[PDB]
Amino acid sequence: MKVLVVGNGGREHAIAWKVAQSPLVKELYVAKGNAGIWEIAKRVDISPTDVEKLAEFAKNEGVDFTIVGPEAPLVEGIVDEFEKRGLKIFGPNKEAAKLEGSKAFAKTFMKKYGIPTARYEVFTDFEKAKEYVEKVGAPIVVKADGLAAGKGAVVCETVEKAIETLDRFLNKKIFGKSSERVVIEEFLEGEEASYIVMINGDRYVPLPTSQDHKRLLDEDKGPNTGGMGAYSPTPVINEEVEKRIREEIVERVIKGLKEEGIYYRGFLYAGLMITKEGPKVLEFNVRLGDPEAQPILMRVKNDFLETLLNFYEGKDVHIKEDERYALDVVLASRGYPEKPETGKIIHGLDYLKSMEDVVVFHAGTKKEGNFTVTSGGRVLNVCAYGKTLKEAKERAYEAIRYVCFEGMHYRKDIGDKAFKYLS
Ligand SMILES: Nc1ncnc2c1ncn2[C@@H]1O[C@H](COP(=O)(O)OP(=O)(O)OP(=O)(O)O)[C@@H](O)[C@H]1O
Repeated sequence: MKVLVVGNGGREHAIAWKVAQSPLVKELYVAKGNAGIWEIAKRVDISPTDVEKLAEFAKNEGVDFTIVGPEAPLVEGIVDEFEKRGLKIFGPNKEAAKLEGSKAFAKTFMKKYGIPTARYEVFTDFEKAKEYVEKVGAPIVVKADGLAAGKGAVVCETVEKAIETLDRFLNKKIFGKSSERVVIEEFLEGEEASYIVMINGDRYVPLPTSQDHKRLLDEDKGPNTGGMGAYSPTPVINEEVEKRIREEIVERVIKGLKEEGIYYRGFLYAGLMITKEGPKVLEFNVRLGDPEAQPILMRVKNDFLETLLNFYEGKDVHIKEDERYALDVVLASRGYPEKPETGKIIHGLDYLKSMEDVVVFHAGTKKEGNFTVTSGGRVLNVCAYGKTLKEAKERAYEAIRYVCFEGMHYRKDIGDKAFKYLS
């Protein structure tokens, strides 16, 4: 069968990599993808957000199954475009994608269905929002309503930073309609963690747990980014935390969707903050997280293509998790998360291909002749398996010693928050 993966980053390389292990796929396509994915998939020169054009391609090319990686295409209704042409695609339709597409929608939904989350208030008026934050004081979190390419959610340590943020969002409208409405919520403290499940109507199946590191620099400093590294599983989500997540979050989302009459099929990644009060939703992501997908998929033993195909049509499935830990360190471009420098030659990729228990997922890489060059903010995902987390971390960092590109930056503390939970 023909399978199409939509997206150009590390999450998509992980997806394609897993799909390519299945005896079912005969032709694998990626739109657009990157240098790393092109070693195992045919390049489709269509941007992931050109949803109508992608649907037309899949139809004409006869794609049997499509898996969507990033949020933009989903929020834009790529699934609806595919359904319109009678195509099978894994991901939520435009209405269901609102759980990620609109913070206001998500927060209102969670309040209505009793889902644990940060207390909040919604605003469309700068003066009103300003007066509000001055009254509540800091720390506080200010978020744009719609997608803002990783710049919509800002933690403000001071009231001044909050008003400055509101100014850019509401007065300047830096993100257009996306920033014309904002959500201001309480700053939550605790340990961050990621819980991802696959949902199809009333049924859901959990995927490996994980913990990401959002800040650019070691000891959680510097600006927020799309994610600088993640590992699986994370002890932050023990047996009982997982029980609370499934019952107070996942199952309540399912109940809410049912009451709203909204059909949901696809991945649901809940960005969490595990507080002393219990797990709370920072935000919903209607797709796999990046880089969370990398270590997660590294630990899914079974044929993931078969699993997705069966789950897609309502068949029961059972995820078999690798007993080994999986850790991923992101190598980013100088400038990231602000304008990244690009066009730098990446050396050492061949060395890593021969390293055992090492896996590299490309993110933002392209070709320049026979050379592989940087083309985006996040460039490489240097991953490694390990019987223990310590082993996984050390192997990943050992691998980093052999890869290189000008201006490369990466955190050295990926996974450090987990050790206080282990022995
Ligand atoms: N209520 C909160 N309390 C504490 N930290 C928060 C809160 N909300 C968000 N954060 C921090 O911001 C991060 C989210 O960054 P993220 O970019 O994923 O926001 P987003 O919802 O995806 O919208 P955008 O991508 O445009 O910024 C969280 O992982 C967390 O570290």
